[PDB]
Amino acid sequence: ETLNGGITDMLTELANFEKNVSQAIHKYNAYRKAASVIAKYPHKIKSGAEAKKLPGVGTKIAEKIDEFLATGKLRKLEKIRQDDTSSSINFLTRVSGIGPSAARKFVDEGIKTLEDLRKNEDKLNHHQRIGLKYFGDFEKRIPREEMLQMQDIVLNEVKKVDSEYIATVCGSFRRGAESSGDMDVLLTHPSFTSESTKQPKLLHQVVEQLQKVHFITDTLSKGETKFMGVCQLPSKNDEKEYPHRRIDIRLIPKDQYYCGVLYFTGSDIFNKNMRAHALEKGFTINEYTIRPLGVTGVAGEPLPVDSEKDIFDYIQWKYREPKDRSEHHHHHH
DNA sequence: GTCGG
DNA sequence: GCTGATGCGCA
DNA sequence: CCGACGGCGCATCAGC
Ligand SMILES: [Cl-]
Ligand SMILES: [Cl-]
Ligand SMILES: [Cl-]
Ligand SMILES: [Cl-]
Ligand SMILES: [Cl-]
Ligand SMILES: [Cl-]
Ligand SMILES: [Mn+2]
Ligand SMILES: [Mn+2]
Ligand SMILES: [Mn+2]
Ligand SMILES: [Mn+2]
Ligand SMILES: [Mn+2]
Ligand SMILES: [Mn+2]
Ligand code: NA
Ligand code: NA
Ligand code: NA
Ligand code: NA
Ligand code: NA
Ligand code: NA
Ligand code: NA
Ligand code: NA
Ligand code: NA
Repeated sequence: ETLNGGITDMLTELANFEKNVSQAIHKYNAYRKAASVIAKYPHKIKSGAEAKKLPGVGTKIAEKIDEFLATGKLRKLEKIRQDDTSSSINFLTRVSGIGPSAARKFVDEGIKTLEDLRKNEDKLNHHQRIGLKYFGDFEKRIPREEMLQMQDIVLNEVKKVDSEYIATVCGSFRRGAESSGDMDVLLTHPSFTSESTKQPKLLHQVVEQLQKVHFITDTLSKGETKFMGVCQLPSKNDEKEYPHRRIDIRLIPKDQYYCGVLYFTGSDIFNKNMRAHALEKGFTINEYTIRPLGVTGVAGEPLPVDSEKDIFDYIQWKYREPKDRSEHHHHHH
């Protein structure tokens, strides 16, 4: 059904192998870039030559594409798939808090499976233990209807703490997706601007409230502006429990809301491409500001921004609505 | 790994 | 304490 | 051993 589905799944697999096993992050990013441009390509790829025309596809992927098209597989990937060490390493990184270095360490110590990992809980830090505890639940996606209930709860409780907070659910949700990986909330409040923090514990108060009402159930990491943890909807009387979910909360200066909401709306790929296009135009964008780079590549003063579109205009891109910042694929008959 | 020098 | 490096996470 | 590739928050360590 997915047009060029075979190719893009191959490149995604290779990407995960480079990131997770090889610890080669640039090759990860190359394979990701290549799989992104191919999936958005509206034609059937017939040869490596044709793929090579696209930006991000060079000689080695085209070569891989030629092989895949001829044989229906890739020998490199078949060998990786056979390697139990490479497989277990790859698998352990799916646990939140376990990245490529801790996975490799664990596998070399004989920790190869989910069952093994539970038995070695005392090797795990808190982040990892919570990721393990909820590993099955965090695999599941969240239907938009549950996203709306999660929204209702978050916005009710923020308003209880202080009616001047504004919470905005970003991520896939803001891009209109029918299901989401997790819930990403952007928080602002007038006391926190880029120039001053006139109130203390602005993020901590909201988090405390969300735990007090037993929405937030666990914490992975927590600072002054970013919270990362776990939440769960209330189940009704006698109906089964809802799964636990990942929730991110990011407090952003009130005067930089637009760079903020652009960042937290994503997608990640869109952001990396948008920020890459800024660089070639002579700007640098982060979640706070868009700045010009001087002759030496040092950023200068923030430019004024009164809307998301102002950011796109500075870098000569047509505005793209949030729905159009998601990745997309094409189909065949 | 791909691109821009 | 500061800084800066590594590891992990976010979009 | 051509070097850039988006950019940053939190956690933890090392060297000063
Ligand atoms: Cl690399
Ligand atoms: Cl294969
Ligand atoms: Cl894009
Ligand atoms: Cl900044
Ligand atoms: Cl997407
Ligand atoms: Cl890179
Ligand atoms: Mn489809
Ligand atoms: Mn397309
Ligand atoms: Mn998300
Ligand atoms: Mn998230
Ligand atoms: Mn303008
Ligand atoms: Mn994500
Ligand atoms: Na197909
Ligand atoms: Na190319
Ligand atoms: Na992980
Ligand atoms: Na509501
Ligand atoms: Na903490
Ligand atoms: Na659960
Ligand atoms: Na561009
Ligand atoms: Na204005
Ligand atoms: Na990066």
